[PDB]
Amino acid sequence: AIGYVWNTLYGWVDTGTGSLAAANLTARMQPISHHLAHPDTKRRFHELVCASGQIEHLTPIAAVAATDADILRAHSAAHLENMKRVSNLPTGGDTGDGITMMGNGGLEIARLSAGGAVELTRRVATGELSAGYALVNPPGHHAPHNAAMGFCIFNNTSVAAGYARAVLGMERVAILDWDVHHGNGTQDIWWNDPSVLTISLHQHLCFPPDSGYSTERGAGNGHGYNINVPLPPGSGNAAYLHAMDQVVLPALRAYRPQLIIVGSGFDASMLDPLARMMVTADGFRQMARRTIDCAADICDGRIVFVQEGGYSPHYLPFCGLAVIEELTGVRSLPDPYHEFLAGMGGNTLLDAERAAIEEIVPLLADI
Ligand SMILES: O=C(CCCCCCC(=O)Nc1ccccc1)NO
Ligand SMILES: [K+]
Ligand SMILES: [K+]
Ligand SMILES: [Zn+2]
Repeated sequence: AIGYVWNTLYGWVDTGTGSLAAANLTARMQPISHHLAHPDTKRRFHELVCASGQIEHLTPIAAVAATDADILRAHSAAHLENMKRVSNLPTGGDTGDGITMMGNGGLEIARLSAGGAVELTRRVATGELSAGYALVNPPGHHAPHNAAMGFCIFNNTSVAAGYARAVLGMERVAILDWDVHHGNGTQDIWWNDPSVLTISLHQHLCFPPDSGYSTERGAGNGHGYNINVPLPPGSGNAAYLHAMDQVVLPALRAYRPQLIIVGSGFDASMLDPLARMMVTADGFRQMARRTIDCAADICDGRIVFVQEGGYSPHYLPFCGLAVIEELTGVRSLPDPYHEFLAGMGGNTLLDAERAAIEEIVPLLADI
């Protein structure tokens, strides 16, 4: 029984009229209809879930607004307070990094995004659902304990993990983040804490800058329970699956989480503007399959996917659909870009990709 979260307001996130930063006359950055992070990309994934008939194989789960209590399990009081402040401003405004915006009352959507993750998590853990996908927006993984950052207001997976820890009494939770950018926020939150294993695969130094080196391993009792797997630009299916087989899956098995939460971004895709990676819908399909099978093995199948980044409105929907299909076990639509993208490469493990991955294998010892 597979749960699925979509809220209409996920598609109503106001990304303004700029490209990344706001439009800017002095810099001559012309206004544009669709900001890189415009909600249409994720809405098209939702609509494809419905139009493809996958929705008939899913159990719709209503998002519930994350409470202050919920948020403070992952975030500082100062941060919550600050988000309330910014959300209450007449126009809303900058959440702190000059780029991540929230409109007036935008906290509502932020709360629904984190709360979608929490609700799906709650229902998978009760045993009502076997697994699910929370197609939330805004994303979460850059938001650290005490800030918003990189389109992220709250760290959705960390709020969910926190809930699983405090409310559901789970001793260990794993967050596996395959969004192409470093999950610095998640890393920060659980830095000193061995009870949440935080793994990030990412294009090395893609975003944030100066972040996501494999030397970043946690501290105190949490040392050895943060694993960064920085990969070179041009990495594709072969590199991603090698990282899964050599680091990710071994790591999950060593750690023995009671729940696996996947920060599922699709910005590693072949056609994404915001990274240089070569993962195809079939690549994501194999990644999802391995992780679900792993959960079946080690934590009674308890696996919760939570949407992170991805910026191709054309291609993201098919990458997302492939993951949904691995959840439902109904595989009823081709990737219509498959042959076009297959010819481009990425499906051979290059020596430099193998070496980047090899660099992390020794860290498994400390789990
Ligand atoms: O998919 C994503 C988004 C990655 C890119 C976000 C960039 C936001 C940004 O431009 N931040 C910034 C850059 C320079 C100075 C200050 C803020 N998250 O994983
Ligand atoms: K940790
Ligand atoms: K990542
Ligand atoms: Zn990303």
